Amino acid sequence: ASVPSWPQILGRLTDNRDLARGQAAWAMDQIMTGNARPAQIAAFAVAMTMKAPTADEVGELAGVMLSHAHPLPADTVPDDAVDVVGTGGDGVNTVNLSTMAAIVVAAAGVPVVKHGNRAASSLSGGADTLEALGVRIDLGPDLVARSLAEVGIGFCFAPRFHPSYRHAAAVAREIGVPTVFNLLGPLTNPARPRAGLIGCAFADLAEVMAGVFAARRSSVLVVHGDDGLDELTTTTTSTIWRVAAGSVDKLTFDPAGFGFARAQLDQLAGGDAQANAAAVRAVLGGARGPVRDAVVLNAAGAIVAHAGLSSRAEWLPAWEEGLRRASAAIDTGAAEQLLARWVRFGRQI
Amino acid sequence: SVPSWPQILGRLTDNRDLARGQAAWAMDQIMTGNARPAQIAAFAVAMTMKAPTADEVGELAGVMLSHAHPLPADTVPDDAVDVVGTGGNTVNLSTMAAIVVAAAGVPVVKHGNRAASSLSGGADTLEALGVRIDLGPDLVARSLAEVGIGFCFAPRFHPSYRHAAAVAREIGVPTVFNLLGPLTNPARPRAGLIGCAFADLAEVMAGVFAARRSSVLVVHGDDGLDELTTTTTSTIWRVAAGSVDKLTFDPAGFGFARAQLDQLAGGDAQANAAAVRAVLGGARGPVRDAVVLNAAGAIVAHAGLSSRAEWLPAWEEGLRRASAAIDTGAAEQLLARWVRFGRQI
Repeated sequence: ASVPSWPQILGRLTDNRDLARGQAAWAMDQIMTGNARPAQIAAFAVAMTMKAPTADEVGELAGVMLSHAHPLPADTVPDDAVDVVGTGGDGVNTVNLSTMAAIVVAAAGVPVVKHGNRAASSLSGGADTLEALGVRIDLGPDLVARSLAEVGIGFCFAPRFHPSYRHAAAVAREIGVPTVFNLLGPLTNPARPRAGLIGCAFADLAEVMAGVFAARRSSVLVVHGDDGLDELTTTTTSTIWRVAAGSVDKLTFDPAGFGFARAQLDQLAGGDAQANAAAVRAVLGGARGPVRDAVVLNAAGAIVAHAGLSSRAEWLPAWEEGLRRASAAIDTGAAEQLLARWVRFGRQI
Repeated sequence: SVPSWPQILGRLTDNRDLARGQAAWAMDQIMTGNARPAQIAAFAVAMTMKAPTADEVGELAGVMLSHAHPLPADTVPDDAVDVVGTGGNTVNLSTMAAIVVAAAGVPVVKHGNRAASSLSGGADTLEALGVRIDLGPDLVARSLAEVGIGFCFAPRFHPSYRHAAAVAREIGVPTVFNLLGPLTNPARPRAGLIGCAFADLAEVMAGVFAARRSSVLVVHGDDGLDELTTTTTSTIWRVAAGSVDKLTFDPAGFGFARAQLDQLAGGDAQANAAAVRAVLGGARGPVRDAVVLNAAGAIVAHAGLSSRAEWLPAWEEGLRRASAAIDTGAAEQLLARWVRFGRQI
């Protein structure tokens, strides 16, 4: 078990056994060093999924991946930097909402460092919508570092930071269905921010994700809409896994308690890049309604997660602080301004 | 029934049985070169981990057989048998038992490949005995008429499965594809002794056979051999009249002494050939026992085609015929005729 091989690992997996410590790691390190055949890649990716990954296993996959990633330059990522992202819906996305909450959070003064890919890739999306807004998404360590210090936000394009993952990515594309690899995006942010709002379509995988962040002592809300959204929803309650101090705390959450009127799922989903970018422009310019509401809400969440790093402040007041700051970042036009600053940045860069 | 790979792989990774026809579509894509290696691999693995149904594996085998080169019309006797394991190898045992069964006058048509393939092995041992393994449909048919035995070389009869085969080799562990060898014999014999190393899947295998109205014994040694063992009991799934009957078989019931697993499994293709020669030549020992035993079973499966159909007396007949086929020199001589046949074609 501690002297690993592909047949040993896949066989343990096809036998529906949890992997021994280090096996997932060695599996990933092979795939990352060019020493795995496409069939071994696919077979590992698929079996890992069906067996039901563990926090340990996923943790090992994400760690190995980070060990090969390009870092950001030393001391350029603030210690309180946050991520805002969903691992993607069934065939759906909410990158409209997560893009808008990313921007709202940054404008409120919290450093946001994102990580993603263009659509229909196992590393999370978001790249295309940002490109449709005019954001230069493909920047090296140094300029992402500069973007984050100059604008208050940066985006780590996965192709650029995880080149050694190309083989896994191409295989993820051909399999053309979500695997355990689809979990990796929020756990493989190269800037390694210690906090975030992390949205997930699947409750079981969400709790495995909560577990991975807990081992890292991150302050994160892993959020699943009980309507299935990979975000805090306003159509109904959400489940939150509150990661903090190295433990997970599963909560039911309801935005009505904060004055959010109920909405209908299909008002929220989002669409392709151009569609998302029009709604970003619309909402950041003051368009009221349920999309805005969900953005303010998920931006609050990220802000609460931020609160959890250097504080053990109360749940309810941290949320009230979250909603006010997020609301004000939109209504003052600071979020709209931040996007135009973000767009100018790429063109001066 | 308007299928696609994301639809099939998503349903599989959801732990769901496929809808009727999806496995066939997936296999048919795999066989006509239209599947990506990653898709082949994912299908094969997902299918395994979900637990394949008899319908599913039936559809896979059905599709393979619809793409295969057939033997010429009227060249495979109605009662021809297969003698084969899915592989663990007992190629030593299946080979000898094959030759024994043929010598006793039951027509044998085998199907295999060289070592480690997902479609069964066995062709290395035969090459080593001087048997010509790479014969087209017409010469296999004639071997079967003249010699009493034929061997269908997988590459030769399932050329479109080369994409699946290679992916099988690459992922390097058993999957549902490891069942297909015994179910895709191009000569389509209706009876046989079918060894399966994986106890879970043996039953699924039996189901496929039954759906096709075969008379087979799917056998799994309770020590893990994909033949009837003599080290302990075996599980037999007895296929007949379209139904499956699960029994435990004990060789002690027929006076077979207990062996030890090291004494029984095979080895090198040269090593297997040497043992083939010793056993057909009269060597007594655990290997001979296991051979007699596996031929008997094939002859029992044969009996079972035409519904005389009584278990014990079928087995004492089977056992007499096997032992006599070795003891009279008929098995030794049959192989020599097989070797001579290839030399003169």
